[PDB]
Amino acid sequence: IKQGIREVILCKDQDGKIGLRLKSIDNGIFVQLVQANSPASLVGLRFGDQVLQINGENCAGWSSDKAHKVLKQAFGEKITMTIRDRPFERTITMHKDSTGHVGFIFKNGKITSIVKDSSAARNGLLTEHNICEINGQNVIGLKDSQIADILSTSGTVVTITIMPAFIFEHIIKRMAPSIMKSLMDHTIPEV
Ligand SMILES: CN(C)S(=O)(=O)N1CCOCC1
Repeated sequence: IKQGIREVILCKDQDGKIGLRLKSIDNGIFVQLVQANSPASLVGLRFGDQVLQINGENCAGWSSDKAHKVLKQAFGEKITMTIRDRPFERTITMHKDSTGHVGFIFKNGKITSIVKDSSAARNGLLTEHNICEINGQNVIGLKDSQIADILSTSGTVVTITIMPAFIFEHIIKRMAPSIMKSLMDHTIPEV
């Protein structure tokens, strides 16, 4: 999680889409969805990113509706955004033991127990936290089985990016569970 603000320059695709849904939280605007193969994914926007400015207008106080309207009404040859990097999230680094375990249990992407004497206990992993990313890959809307698969196939170093469940549950409200599964960019980014 970068400790600062960054500018991204965006470009509506042939269909006038950028591949983004935005959400009002605590009078800010946050990324709810980044669509696979979109302008939003190619510039590196991420779930949980805060949008500070669009085209140098401040977002503070906007409804989700107004942010979506502003995006639509933009002469989008070049859209600038000022982004604060996933402010509600933290990254934890853990090491599999020789049985291949980092040492927790999750349900619906939510960590529910930490196993004593584990890398997850040693690194202070918390329960009541949703898994946003593993090893730089967005996992939101994957089945629990597919998240366990990704951990299985990871090298011994496992990076997990987590969010307080209450904040997570507030961000994904009014987004159907199959849009998250179908359309949320789960890919490794392109270079
Ligand atoms: C209970 N399931 C959906 S599971 O067996 O597929 N499971 C494996 C262990 O981590 C959590 C997910």
